[PDB]
Amino acid sequence: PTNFIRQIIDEDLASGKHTTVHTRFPPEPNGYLHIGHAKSICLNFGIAQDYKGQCNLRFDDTNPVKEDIEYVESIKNDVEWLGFHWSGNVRYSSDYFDQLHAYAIELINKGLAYVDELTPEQIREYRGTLTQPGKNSPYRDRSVEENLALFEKMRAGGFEEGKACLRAKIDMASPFIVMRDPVLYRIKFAEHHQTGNKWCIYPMYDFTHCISDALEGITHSLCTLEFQDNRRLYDWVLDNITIPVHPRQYEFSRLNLEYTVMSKRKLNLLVTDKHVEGWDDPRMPTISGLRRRGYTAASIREFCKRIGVTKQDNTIEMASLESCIREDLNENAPRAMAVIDPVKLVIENYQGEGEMVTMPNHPNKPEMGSRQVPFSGEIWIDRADFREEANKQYKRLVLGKEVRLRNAYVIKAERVEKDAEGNITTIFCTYDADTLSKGRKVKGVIHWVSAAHALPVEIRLYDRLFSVPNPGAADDFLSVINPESLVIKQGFAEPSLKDAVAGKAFQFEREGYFCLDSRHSTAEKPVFNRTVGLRDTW
RNA sequence: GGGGUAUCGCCAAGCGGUAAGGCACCGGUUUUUGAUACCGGCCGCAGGUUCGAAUCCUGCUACCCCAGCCA
Ligand SMILES: Nc1ncnc2c1ncn2[C@@H]1O[C@H](COP(=O)(O)OP(=O)(O)OP(=O)(O)O)[C@@H](O)[C@H]1O
Repeated sequence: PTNFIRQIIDEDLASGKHTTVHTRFPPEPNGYLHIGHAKSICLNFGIAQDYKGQCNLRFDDTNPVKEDIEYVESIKNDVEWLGFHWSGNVRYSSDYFDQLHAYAIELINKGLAYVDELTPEQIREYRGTLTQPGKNSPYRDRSVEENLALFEKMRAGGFEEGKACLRAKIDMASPFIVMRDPVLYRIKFAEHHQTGNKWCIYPMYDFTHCISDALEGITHSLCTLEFQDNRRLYDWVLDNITIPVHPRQYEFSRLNLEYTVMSKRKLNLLVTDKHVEGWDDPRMPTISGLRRRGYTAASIREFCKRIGVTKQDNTIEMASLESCIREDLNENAPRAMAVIDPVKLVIENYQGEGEMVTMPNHPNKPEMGSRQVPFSGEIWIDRADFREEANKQYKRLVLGKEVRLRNAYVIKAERVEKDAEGNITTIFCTYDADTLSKGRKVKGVIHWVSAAHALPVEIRLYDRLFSVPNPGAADDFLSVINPESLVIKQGFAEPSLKDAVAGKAFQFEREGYFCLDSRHSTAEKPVFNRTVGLRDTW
């Protein structure tokens, strides 16, 4: 695993610039973590463990209004669930409010900061545009003493929101818009989830992030491409205050996934408007959502490893992600029998109430042991596996042909029965009671579940949440939601599944990987989520 | 205006000496899962320097980001 960032780290180590690597994952606690965050997590924690260094978990809680304790809680859960551990205690940018406040005072004393009274609208008007330079505020020249007195007033709550703010004194004609006197502090009479109501002024991201990294001893600050401009302000702040270290920022491209949105705002909308059961709905690209869906922490790490880390914009295909969960589950998920679209089949040549047949826990792995399953003259099978008239390509059950029942006998169709609508209600067939080994020639195998002690199971089949590749680029991404993202079915599963535990995925043979969903499961009717289907192609 | 980016459908090695790999797709073998496994198939443009260019240069073109008291 190598990328431009690890090459930068190797160089620093060799040149002697650094003797140890210290990174951090700094999520703002304003929503749940998604697969995009996981990319950043593998990168940052990944780098630390490979270089025997440290990686911090720092909640960048600089905007109380959009934040909640709920999110800091779930975020820690998901980072841990992914298998990563942070260095020392969980950190919070808010742990540094007193420090940041002191640094703002240092800038003011050096005349590199001033309190501006331009309204929130006028500041945008004075900023200029992408092509036109901005102009200096009429307050820009206040004296140190006055800026000092005015900033203390901001802090003491003497100014209503937006009636004043602290700005850095840089260059209003800079081609970098972020350098046109960026706001350093803004007033918000809002309760903070960590500091309560001690503060009514809060530091902005650009002021907060570089100082927090610095204070924490960060060596390589890793973020996404949209902050490349910000790096100039990141360096300006550290170059102009009294601080011993100067971490360097390196930006890589964000992960984008086809058929889904990765914007926290848009995921929040889906949850707020109830278009998904919640942040962890199985169709969400959130970590908790992939977890419920049946994804393993190891398959997510594998994915992050495969997509690489560069500076090129990208949108990875779902197939790539699904490939990672299949490979994992294919190797470790024990097999089981279930029928999603059940049709009653009756073996007339079968006498008795039933018997017990042996079924391996993994056809390619005997070390996973075997189990006992009931077989009777009345077993459920899937509609799709039976057809009166079928070509040569079809290998399943045909009106007058015979197939091999999984881990059982070789039956043979003989007749059917249609109801009023004309839909088959029951398939009659006979079987060879001497089948359990390879004369003749059979071609085709199908799964089944005896109606004897069948377990009435609800199966949830999920699909892409959105019907277009780049829903985020649509005028209204909500209007492009896939109405079939979730299709609920009522099937039957072998009785052993009665002991399935949420968080353990089985491979329902010839149908895909599934796992119990504790949210909808009950003692009566269990609910299984289909993680992903098997590769299907004749 | 400034910051970035361009290598086979989607990702991505490469850092001037015959262009890795993964995903996808498509063939073939094995298979009592149409699965798995194992084979096989598959340098943005124009010039320039150079014995030699994906790599260095110049000039294009396309795309992404920046005009929050968000991050
Ligand atoms: N899609 C992504 N792919 C890789 N890293 C991401 C992605 N989205 C956010 N990150 C990074 O994860 C860390 C925490 O991000 P943060 O908590 O601020 O979410 P965010 O900025 O709101 O991103 P989003 O807009 O996707 O919600 C930052 O380094 C951020 O750049």
